[PDB]
Amino acid sequence: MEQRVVIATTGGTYEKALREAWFEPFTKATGIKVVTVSGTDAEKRAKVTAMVQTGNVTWDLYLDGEIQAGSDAHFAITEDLSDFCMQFINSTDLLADSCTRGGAKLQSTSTLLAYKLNENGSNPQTWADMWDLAKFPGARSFPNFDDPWRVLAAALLADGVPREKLFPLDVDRAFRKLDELRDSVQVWWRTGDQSVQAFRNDEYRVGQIWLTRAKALKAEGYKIGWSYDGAFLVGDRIALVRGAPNRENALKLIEFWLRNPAAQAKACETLSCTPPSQKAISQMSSEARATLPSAADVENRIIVPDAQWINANMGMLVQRWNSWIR
Repeated sequence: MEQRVVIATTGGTYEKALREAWFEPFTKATGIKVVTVSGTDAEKRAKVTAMVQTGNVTWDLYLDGEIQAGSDAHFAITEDLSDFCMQFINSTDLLADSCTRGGAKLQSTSTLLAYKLNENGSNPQTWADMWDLAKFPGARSFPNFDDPWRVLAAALLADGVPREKLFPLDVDRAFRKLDELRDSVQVWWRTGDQSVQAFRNDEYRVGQIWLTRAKALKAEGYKIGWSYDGAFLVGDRIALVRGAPNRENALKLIEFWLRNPAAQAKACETLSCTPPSQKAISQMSSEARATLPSAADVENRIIVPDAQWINANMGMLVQRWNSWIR
């Protein structure tokens, strides 16, 4: 009779957008207070695990990447949402896999093909064009962070593998394709800042970067474009902590998000992400919509991760990549 919900986020700008669009409206509609806790994704994972081994569960919900939400490790410290998830098949508004075992989709971000606009107007539109140095010359750029699955999947799509037949990834073929391009890759960005600096300095003309960083360059006045063909849409899931103190209230907060396109659209206008609702995508301001994939791009051209495969082949991938990079 003094109801609350405790949710963990990365804090900052992300938390602020969620407070304005999701937490305060919820509290106003229900009377249930939303207590927010900040920390890194690794800190949060470790804090949930420690809480689950002790009986002392302080947190009800936490956000984490969909691939981590995801792993057997995640399922060991979180509740299976599968039963709760069934109630969201009353609508086809929500995009595919919006409610899984590991959690509900909050928002998704794109990793896509971005390019500097050339004078003749001929720009690369597919991953195959990124490999076409004849028609599209210049320096390439790919991320060089520990998991290469998106770099490997871009290579496979460039090599003519259709998106429906993409997973399981042919790792041997993906590396064979990467070798053809590897001499042209002048930028191996580890941070978003590096891919942004490299573009400002004109260190690359064709690259795989985050839509968030491509948007920021266009807003700074740079002659940048991007393509949604074979773009990787990866997001965060809202997970329910194993035996959360306020379990019921935590699920009301989840339902509030999934059933509210206005809440999703407001939060995703602020953060420049793709919400799970098709209504929320179309409901966003014209200016926001202009720099984001449409619902038809998401269902017909975007690549969605196979979390089961990525988690199972994770160790092998990191080993094989670090060795390939030398």
